[PDB]
Amino acid sequence: WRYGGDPPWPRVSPACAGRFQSPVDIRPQLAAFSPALRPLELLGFQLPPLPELRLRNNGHSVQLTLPPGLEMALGPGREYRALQLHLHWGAAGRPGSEHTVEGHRFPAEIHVVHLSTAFARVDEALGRPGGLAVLAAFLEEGPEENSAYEQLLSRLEEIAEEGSETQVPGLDISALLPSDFSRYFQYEGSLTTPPCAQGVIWTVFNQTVMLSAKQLHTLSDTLWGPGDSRLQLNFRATQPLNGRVIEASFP
Ligand SMILES: NS(=O)(=O)c1ccc(-c2cn(-c3cccc4ccccc34)nn2)s1
Ligand SMILES: [Zn+2]
Repeated sequence: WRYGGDPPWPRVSPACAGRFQSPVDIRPQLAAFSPALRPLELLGFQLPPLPELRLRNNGHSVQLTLPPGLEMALGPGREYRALQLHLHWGAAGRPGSEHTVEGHRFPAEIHVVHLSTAFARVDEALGRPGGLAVLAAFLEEGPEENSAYEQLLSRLEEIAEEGSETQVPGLDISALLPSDFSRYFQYEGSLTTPPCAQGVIWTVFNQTVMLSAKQLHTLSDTLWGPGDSRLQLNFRATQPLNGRVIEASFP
């Protein structure tokens, strides 16, 4: 499968034609305030430098493989383990976040993908309710170089070619996320690429993460994808809520 052309995704996976897909346009007036949504909790995200982690240009994103022992809870009894994180982005003067807010597309987006502790493997969790959970944050332009992001972004030249990878020292993985874990939207949807399985719990932070202009340019102008093409605009069009109500942890 690829962005911007064939094969049609429903042909690759029928779940890509499900009614309840991601990403979506968050319209926060239509979000439902839900006070049972408590602050997200993360354990083990502050990693030592060794052992190193694998960072891969997979042709459709840059993906960092996370080690065992990263625990995430969406709430009491809602427990997950982190598997990997990756990015979606646009191109020169074109934003490429997956989620939008009142139609606004942000420069880029981070996803940290998690497996429910009830499942040993992703393929057993696929399509099961709450089997997979993704934390999502928008990346915007700020004045300073983001030091946590610089650790990944400084290595993209090494993985410019589709299918290449490199090793990077462990870092504080939670430093790639906003510090505000209290304010977020949450809805049930799908993986945003094939196999587009449903049952995925999406949590989208209110607060954004700040990268420098240079960093955002590095992300969008360094990697190459399928064929002789730049890896850019690697986001799926927003999908209709189709009756789903997005919850918000705030009024
Ligand atoms: N953009 S996204 O976060 O929604 C996303 C899209 C696809 C993802 C994905 C695929 N994964 C898989 C990993 C390992 C084995 C798998 C086996 C079957 C299907 C997906 C698998 N895990 N996340 S995460
Ligand atoms: Zn993603």
